[PDB]
Amino acid sequence: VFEWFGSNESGAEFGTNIPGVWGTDYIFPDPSAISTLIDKGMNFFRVQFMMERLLPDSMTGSYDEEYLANLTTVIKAVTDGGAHALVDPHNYGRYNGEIISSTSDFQTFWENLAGQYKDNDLVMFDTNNEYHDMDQDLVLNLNQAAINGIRAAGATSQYIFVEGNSWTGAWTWVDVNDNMKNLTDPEDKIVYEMHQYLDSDGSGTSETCVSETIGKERVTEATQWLKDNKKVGFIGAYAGGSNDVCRSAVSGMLEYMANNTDVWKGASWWAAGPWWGDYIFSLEPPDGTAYTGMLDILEAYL
Ligand SMILES: OC[C@H]1O[C@@H](O[C@H]2[C@H](O)[C@@H](O)[C@H](O[C@H]3[C@H](O)[C@@H](O)[C@H](O[C@H]4[C@H](O)[C@@H](O)[C@H](O)O[C@@H]4CO)O[C@@H]3CO)O[C@@H]2CO)[C@H](O)[C@@H](O)[C@@H]1O
Ligand SMILES: *[C@@H]1O[C@H](CO)[C@@H](O)[C@H](O)[C@H]1NC(C)=O
Repeated sequence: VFEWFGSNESGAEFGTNIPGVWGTDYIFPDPSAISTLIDKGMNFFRVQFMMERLLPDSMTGSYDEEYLANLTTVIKAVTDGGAHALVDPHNYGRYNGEIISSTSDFQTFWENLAGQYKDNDLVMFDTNNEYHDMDQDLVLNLNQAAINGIRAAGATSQYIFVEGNSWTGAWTWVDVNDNMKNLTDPEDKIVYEMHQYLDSDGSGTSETCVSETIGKERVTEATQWLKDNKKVGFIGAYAGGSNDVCRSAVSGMLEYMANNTDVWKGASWWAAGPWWGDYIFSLEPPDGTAYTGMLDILEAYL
């Protein structure tokens, strides 16, 4: 049904201590859990990392090469298995607590990072996770700078996932992100990535979904925005509690998207990863709540 369909793999961005230490503060996704999701039919994994850990001096400085290697190990595990890996600096438009306002340093950051993966045609690049509370022109230029840096590295074959303001929410998209339609790419492989949760405030922090139909309701206008501006999109992060109302909401959002695959290239569940424990949305096999409680709904699209 969709071009791409799978899961986020979180953990490398975990914890409050920055840089912090592996095994205590954060961890990398587990290739064998990723293999199990691939065996279920998922062809897409969006792998979270923290910029401050990849780059402990400055945005344009030296890598922590052990952290980079680890990120690369997960990417090779995804791509070796034939799936696309979407590389997600999980940073909210910010670096070291401050809004990234230097388009130039951002462009440089993305040219270096894309340089690491330019030859892996199964890799995809997400410009940044959930920009918010920042100037809308800056968000536009930040995304263009990423595109420009990526292609300047010679990463010319890979799709580039761009995110908007208001936490790239689908439900607020037309209200704030209209200028994002002006992004250009010499290769023409821009995907508009939006997120959508189904609890009352859209924060994705409660199991309760507002209603059976709230998912469809929250992506309708964005769907129409994509059509009217002749772009394609993707739901990079979405979830609902393992309960009957949420199951219908999730089910119904995916069904509506499946009726509009001219614009929706697919979706990724928030989230899998080895340290979610009893997280309400965990899709980590063998016993994540979403893994046992929701996966059947997602398999209709696999
Ligand atoms: O650090 C070691 C310690 O970690 C505990 O695991 C914690 C993590 O420390 C913490 O980083 C992690 O934070 C999650 C948070 O719970 C989610 O609500 C949030 O999900 C957001 C997401 O970040 C947005 O971008 C997305 O789109 O919206 C979602 C939905 O709100 O994601 C962050 C991860 O980025 O939470 C873990 C708690 O479960 C371990 O439990 C502990 O044992 C370890 O010692
Ligand atoms: C990289 O992974 C290894 C485990 O394979 C670990 O010992 C190391 O601490 C990891 N991350 C970093 C930043 O070193």
